[PDB]
Amino acid sequence: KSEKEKMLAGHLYNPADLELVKERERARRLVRLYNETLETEYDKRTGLLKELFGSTGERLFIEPNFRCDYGYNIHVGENFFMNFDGVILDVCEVRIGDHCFIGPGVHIYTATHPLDPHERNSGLEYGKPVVIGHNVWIGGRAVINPGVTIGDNAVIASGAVVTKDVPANAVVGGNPAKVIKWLK
Amino acid sequence: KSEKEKMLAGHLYNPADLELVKERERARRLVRLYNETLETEYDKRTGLLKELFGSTGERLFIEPNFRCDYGYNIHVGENFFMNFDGVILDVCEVRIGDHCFIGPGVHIYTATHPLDPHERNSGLEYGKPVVIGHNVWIGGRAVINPGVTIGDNAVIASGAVVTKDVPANAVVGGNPAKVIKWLK
Amino acid sequence: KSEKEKMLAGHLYNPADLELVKERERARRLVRLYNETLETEYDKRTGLLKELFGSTGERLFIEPNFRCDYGYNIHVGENFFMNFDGVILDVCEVRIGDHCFIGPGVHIYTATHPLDPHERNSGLEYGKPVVIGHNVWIGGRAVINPGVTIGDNAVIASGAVVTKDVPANAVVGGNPAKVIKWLK
Repeated sequence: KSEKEKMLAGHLYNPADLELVKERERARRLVRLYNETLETEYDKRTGLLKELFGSTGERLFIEPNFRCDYGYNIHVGENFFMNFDGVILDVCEVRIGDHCFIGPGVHIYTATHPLDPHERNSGLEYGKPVVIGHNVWIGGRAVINPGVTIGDNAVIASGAVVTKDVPANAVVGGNPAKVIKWLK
Repeated sequence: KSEKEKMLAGHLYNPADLELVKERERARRLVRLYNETLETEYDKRTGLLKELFGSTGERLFIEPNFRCDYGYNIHVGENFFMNFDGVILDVCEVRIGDHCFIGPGVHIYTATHPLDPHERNSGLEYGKPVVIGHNVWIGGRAVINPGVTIGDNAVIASGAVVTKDVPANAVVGGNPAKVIKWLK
Repeated sequence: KSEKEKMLAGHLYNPADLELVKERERARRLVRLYNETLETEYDKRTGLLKELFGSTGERLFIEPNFRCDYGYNIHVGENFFMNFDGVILDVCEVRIGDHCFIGPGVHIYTATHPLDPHERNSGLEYGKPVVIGHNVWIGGRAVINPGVTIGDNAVIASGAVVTKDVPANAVVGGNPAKVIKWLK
């Protein structure tokens, strides 16, 4: 299989692969055009995001700066909002539900390395997809790690570092994040 | 009450309100002009901030990038310094005393959402002000949450997530931050 | 002893020193040029980094935006990689070995203030060097504090706030970070 096929499937892959490199340059190009848009260019922003992302709802809004790796692995639901200076390393799929509110400086990662140093120095990496449900609030400066599923109506406290699955209707905070409050 | 009056009073309000939208655009405009200034343009930087913020002392300096929501809700004391890549969501007042040193990547939030998903989905938000005393050091990458007061001479360790009031002369650290020692 | 000599030696120094302000301006100029480079301008980026940093290996790559204080205090080994939106406050030396992987939003600090409220209000600062071994993975959004040394083959979990030395072959995580796993 190609490096891109391995990447998308969650297997070890070489990022220096020519096809993957070109796709990263294309994401970076669209992100650069996005980050240069004036604060009143709403339609132009919407247009750029729908071209960047794999799929969207009717509307979405993101404050510059924004960063991502590929673009096409990000799928967001209706009425998506992400505040200033976010980063989504979408080596694998990032799938987000409807009515997501994401605060500023939020980082969502699918990209990872082997823990063993010889395995890591091979220069092979992989990814684990991230799934975020409907009606999720992600507090500012939270970090969502690869492989994490967040249930519907979950609240992520600001600054929380989420290393495991978050149950639906739960509030999590801390590092590593733990359930603090059950909503019902 | 206008939506702006409800916002400033800590009441639920609609950020889509036309007046608030214009005010947010005007703030992003000034922030855009600021973030584009050269590293040598000290006087232009000062004037931009004194127009952006509600009040200042004689001298202040902020390393780009900087981000805020309204600008006019930010009040800083003498010799204010904020290092690279700060965010202040100033839906309500953010009042900071004299001789503050704020490290890079620091986020201060006054904006918040209802916890209930349906109430949150209404689009209505609210805020709680943040008050920071004199001679405070906020270490790099700290998060200061809505409604928090930080006493005079307090130190916020780098990376601390501050969820509750910080006593004067206390050092706090962790997520959630706790008092780790006392000063002076 | 000039303010620069005291800065480098780890003593109290005044950052407003004219020589230091010039050096800080020079660094920001080079950083501004770097951050404006296109995603396809690999050779331009390499040249700029090799001009900005104190020493490098043959190959290195950093995703904009990047921030630093002086540049010349940063020394990186072979195949250095740093992802989006990193900050390195290099008031004192930051020495990093070969094959380092640094995630996005990583902050490495050498700059610090007196904790004592009287001393800090002098406005004088100091620094403590940071040393990072070979084959280290620093997870995105990690914070590395002044005077910390990280041993060879160590892994810093995403979001970890590192306040003390990390042993070779350890995985650390949390805030303050602690050893969570041993590799060797």
